Amino acid sequence: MATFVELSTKAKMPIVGLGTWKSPLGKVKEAVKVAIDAGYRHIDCAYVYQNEHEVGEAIQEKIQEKAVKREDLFIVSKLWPTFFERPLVRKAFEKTLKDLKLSYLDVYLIHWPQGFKSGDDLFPRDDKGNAIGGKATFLDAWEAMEELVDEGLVKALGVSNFSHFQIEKLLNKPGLKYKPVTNQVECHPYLTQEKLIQYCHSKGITVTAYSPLGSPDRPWAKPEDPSLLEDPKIKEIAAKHKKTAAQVLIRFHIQRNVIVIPKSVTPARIVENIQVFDFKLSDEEMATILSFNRNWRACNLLQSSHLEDYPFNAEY
Ligand SMILES: NC(=O)c1ccc[n+]([C@@H]2O[C@H](COP(=O)([O-])OP(=O)(O)OC[C@H]3O[C@@H](n4cnc5c(N)ncnc54)[C@H](OP(=O)(O)O)[C@@H]3O)[C@@H](O)[C@H]2O)c1
Ligand SMILES: O=C(O)COc1cc(Cl)ccc1C(=O)NCc1c(Br)cc(Br)cc1Br
Repeated sequence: MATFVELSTKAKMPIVGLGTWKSPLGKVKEAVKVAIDAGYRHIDCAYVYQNEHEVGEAIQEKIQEKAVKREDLFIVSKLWPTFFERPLVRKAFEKTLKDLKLSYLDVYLIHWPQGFKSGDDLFPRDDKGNAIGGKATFLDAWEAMEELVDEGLVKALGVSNFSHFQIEKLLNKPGLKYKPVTNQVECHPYLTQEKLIQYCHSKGITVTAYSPLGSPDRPWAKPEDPSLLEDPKIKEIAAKHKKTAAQVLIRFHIQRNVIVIPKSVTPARIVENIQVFDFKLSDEEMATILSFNRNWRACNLLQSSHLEDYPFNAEY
């Protein structure tokens, strides 16, 4: 259905994927089912979403009934930063893999570069809500994750919310076995990530755009916050193609060869979001969209700036 972006490992990563963050239990199973029916093959998951067990349900159902084969699915999950200590990496992964009911993952990502206090309290924080650091680093984590690849439990590794400084630190680590195949970051016309995408691509690293629609149901949304889907200039380009603004926002990444993972649990929208291979944004339209950059982050759950490898301070 979707076209593909070739990874450094020669694996083919479907350029549109289904997001699952905040997809509720009792909706996410049906969401995944609808998505596979609509041609989605790439599903973006995480330990921290606490819904992997229902995603696994849906995947197994579709495989059994022959709607799809495992080899054609592309499943991604993520290691949460309270599990950067070596033995916890394995255990967190195992729970993810067991929840998803799979024999391997296509990509396993470091979810966030900063280590938090180790353990099963996922959001350790002080009274004021600032995150509590842990000693284990993302390099400690990467070491344990490389084993998973050695064992064939994960086909490739990647990173998420890394600046070019953290990737350089990864790439320059002596004794590295495996390199990251993607860096999953917020990306949309208000945060176009030009310098980061350029850097990543120069190093044979793809980019995966999260929150492409500006994540409109984030509860921390203040009414003065910019709304991509309601943006007049975005809607103007959509109208020109008789498409929706969401479709334009998704197609934007495709034309930059950037993988994109819109989240939805609404069947019509899930279908809508992958109907993006029958129109093309013009060079001028792409240029206009690129000019919307505000360096605005929707997903800045911060209060971790005080810890060492904070990614959002750097220029890119
Ligand atoms: N690695 C990371 O740190 C990180 C951070 C954030 C997100 N992510 C990943 O990226 C995915 C996508 O980002 P996101 O979930 O933050 O937000 P998003 O995909 O930008 O937007 C999701 C919201 O948009 C709505 N929506 C979806 N399609 C729509 C359409 N065609 N028209 C109007 N509204 C539509 C959804 O509503 P309904 O669901 O009610 O249909 C939902 O409220 C996540 O699910 C997650 O897998 C990763
Ligand atoms: O990754 C996501 O989909 C959204 O983020 C989260 C979702 C859950 Cl259910 C729990 C935690 C997070 C989260 O904070 N993830 C990463 C993160 C981001 Br995005 C931004 C900042 Br600032 C810090 C962190 Br940690």
